[PDB]
Amino acid sequence: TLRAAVFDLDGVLALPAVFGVLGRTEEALALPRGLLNDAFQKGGPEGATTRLMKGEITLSQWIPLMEENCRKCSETAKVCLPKNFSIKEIFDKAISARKINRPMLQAALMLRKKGFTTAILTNTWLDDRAERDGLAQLMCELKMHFDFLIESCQVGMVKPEPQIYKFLLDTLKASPSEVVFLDDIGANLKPARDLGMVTILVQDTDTALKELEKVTGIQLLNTPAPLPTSCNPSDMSHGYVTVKPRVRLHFVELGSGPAVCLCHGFPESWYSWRYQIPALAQAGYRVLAMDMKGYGESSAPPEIEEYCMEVLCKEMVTFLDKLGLSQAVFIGHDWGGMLVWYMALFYPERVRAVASLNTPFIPANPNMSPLESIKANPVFDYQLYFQEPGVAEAELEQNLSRTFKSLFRASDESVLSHKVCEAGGLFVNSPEEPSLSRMVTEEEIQFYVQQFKKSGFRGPLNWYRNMERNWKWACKSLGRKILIPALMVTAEKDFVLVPQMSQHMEDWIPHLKRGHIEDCGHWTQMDKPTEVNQILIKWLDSDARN
Ligand SMILES: CC1(C)[C@@H](O[C@H]2O[C@H](CO)[C@@H](O)[C@H](O)[C@@H]2O)CC[C@]2(C)[C@H]3C(=O)C=C4[C@H]5C[C@@](C)(CNC(=O)NCC6CCOCC6)CC[C@]5(C)CC[C@@]4(C)[C@]3(C)CC[C@@H]12
Ligand SMILES: [Mg+2]
Repeated sequence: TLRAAVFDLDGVLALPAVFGVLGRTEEALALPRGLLNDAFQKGGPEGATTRLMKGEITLSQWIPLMEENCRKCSETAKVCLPKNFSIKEIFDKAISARKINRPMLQAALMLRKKGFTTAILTNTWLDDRAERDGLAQLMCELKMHFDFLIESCQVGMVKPEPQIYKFLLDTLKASPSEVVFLDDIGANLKPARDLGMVTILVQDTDTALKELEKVTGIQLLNTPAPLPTSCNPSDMSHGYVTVKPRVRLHFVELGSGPAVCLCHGFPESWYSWRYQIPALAQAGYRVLAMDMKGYGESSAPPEIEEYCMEVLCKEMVTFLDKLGLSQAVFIGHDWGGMLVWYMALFYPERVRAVASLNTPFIPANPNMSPLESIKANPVFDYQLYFQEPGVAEAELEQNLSRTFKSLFRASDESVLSHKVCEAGGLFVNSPEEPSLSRMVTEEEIQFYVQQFKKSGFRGPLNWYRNMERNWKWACKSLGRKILIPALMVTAEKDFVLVPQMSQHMEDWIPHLKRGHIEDCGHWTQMDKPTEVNQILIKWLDSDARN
């Protein structure tokens, strides 16, 4: 019968209960028990805290009014107050001490995944403190995981007045019988019970989740760790920068702080960072996920020379210039990783830090040319198959769904065959209708299909068709070293970019930091998104934030 779940903020989704600081303060100050509690609610409906919770006055207006109530309550009890006694100090400490109750949030997220309409209903205030930013970030991180956020000070009503419960029901578009409400204050549950809604008194989280488990018939406690938050493309800010007369770069932007530019590889998208973008922004960074030249909404000129590393790096610099960014952290994967290494070698002043996933830094060989080596090692036969313009394009564009369902697979799910050139292509003995890998949903696959409908594989494959050009350019840097903060991350089950091709990188990057991910294939971002986020946020906070 249940179809919606409503969660209180203080003491339910956030701990410790800021309301509970009043008790701990009395004890720590040797004050009469409940003295600070009575000052908080002195007056009831006609009181200052109700005017605060209703939006009639701001928090900074209310602070001097609570102090007066504290002095009038200490008078009737015949007790003096301390000297440094400061309501602002106490509430500042309490608000910043309050953190998200992760197991409770997980239960709500899980209920939303199974089709529940979730919402937050809380008695809160208009925060105009000098430190209001702290609570703003907390509410932002919580907001995105719920369908509705009902704040008392924004609707002019407070719990337990039954009008706010009637307001929640009209917002939910549900009857009381199909709604469960959780709160840490029993008074706030009676009106709800009176309307007939399922109610849960939240004292300890595990017991409440056990009750919620029973009424919903859905496992919420001890459930597996969920994947990090992903992106909905239509919920993102989309940015467009013309770096050149007929070349425009498209990117997705999220968060504030130092700029972090994410560069995907072949044949991918900004969407390949869907599991990193929210996490990195949440960690205190301004994330710019890019559609690399030739991909998605970025321009895809047909000329091969438009995709040599020198031109791509130049354009990334112009991208920073047009955006007003003097520096950015560059994080790349696969071909994007190759791009960021040479960004650090040719434009160090514009690179705050550089990190690569899977892609090692191998200095060019001034003797042998890349075309000689790709033939001297038949393992790179597919790169020879990619050379002839139009050939690989036809195979990859023939059935886009089949293409990405065949490529985006874990290391235990390989469905592709062998030498590619003299076989006929990449999909010669390959399923025409491959099964769905466990790393991706059918919807995520269809997003890639729709992106690559715009320009096809000409631009992306052109990245492979400047071997000699890039080699001559790279040889100009053979005397340099990378001395800015750098991070290399290797994946064990990556068979195209094996972790041993990175073993000599310290020769050219002495202070290079490393990270390793076990049981991880080539598509690192979606294979092990949780581990990637930890390795990157740890390195950013230690080497990029300064
Ligand atoms: C021969 C094997 C099987 C492999 O051989 C090992 O395979 C097993 C390992 O356990 C053992 O059984 C075996 O004995 C041996 O050890 C070597 C790699 C391999 C030959 C492999 C490859 O190289 C590339 C790709 C893929 C490459 C990507 C993901 C694009 N990314 C890159 O271009 N990145 C390198 C550049 C980035 C940085 O800038 C410069 C370099 C696009 C899709 C696809 C073409 C899709 C097809 C594959 C998976 C491809 C052709 C499939 C075939 C396979
Ligand atoms: Mg509460």
